[PDB]
Amino acid sequence: GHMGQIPLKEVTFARLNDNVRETFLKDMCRKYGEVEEVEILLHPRTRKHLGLARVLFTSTRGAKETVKNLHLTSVMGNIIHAQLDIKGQQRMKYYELIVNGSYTPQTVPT
Repeated sequence: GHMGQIPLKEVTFARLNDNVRETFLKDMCRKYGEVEEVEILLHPRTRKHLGLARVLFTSTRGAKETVKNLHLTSVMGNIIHAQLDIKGQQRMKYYELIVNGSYTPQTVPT
């Protein structure tokens, strides 16, 4: 890939339906790229799904294609947000807004 200052291989998801956990994310992302790692973010005290996830791909092409196919796509009844993210910078902003701010998993501003 040529667009980033570093390779763009990691996707941040937000507003995931709380049934979309590690196995689902792997099952659905592997249709769009080679998946290396999946992580869902949980509330620090309740351990509940924040609707946030990280998916790391083998190539930048897999990450771009996942974003193209899944951004603004409805998956078990919720519209997903999916974008390339460097070092979880946007992911951790969403984490703070839900966990320590007034927002919820389905209302976090992206």
